[PDB]
Amino acid sequence: ADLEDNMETLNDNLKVIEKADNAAQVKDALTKMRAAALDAQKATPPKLEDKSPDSPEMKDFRHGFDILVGQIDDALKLANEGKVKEAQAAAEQLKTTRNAYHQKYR
Ligand code: HEM
Repeated sequence: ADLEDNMETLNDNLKVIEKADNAAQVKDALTKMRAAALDAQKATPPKLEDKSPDSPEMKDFRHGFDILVGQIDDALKLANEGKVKEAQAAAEQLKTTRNAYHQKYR
């Protein structure tokens, strides 16, 4: 999928997690976010199109998805342990990462 479509998928699932009633809904949503983040990681964002693919900026852009995947893994862990509300609260941290990386590259 392209970068924009993967961003919509992340947004779609963040909202599902916020309104979720059970662990399956939260687990499934985090699972789809993780796959979209990994798909997005291979893209070149518009703002960095004139930089080399291996530049410090492109490496930082890719690192933003490694942070996001780590945060999703932490929330997935809690949801799998039946700590649903804790997983939903943990998922809010993804917004900090979104905000910091959007600030830089969106
Ligand atoms: C849960 C985390 C995130 C959410 C919910 C999110 C959501 C979005 C949304 C809704 C858009 C608008 C475009 C569209 O999808 O139609 C967007 C754009 C974008 N996001 Fe994210 N994002 C997240 C994390 C990140 C991270 C971590 C990065 C960088 C590592 C990033 C980089 C970008 C870029 C570069 C654009 C602009 C793409 C373009 O103009 O084609 N996003 N994001």
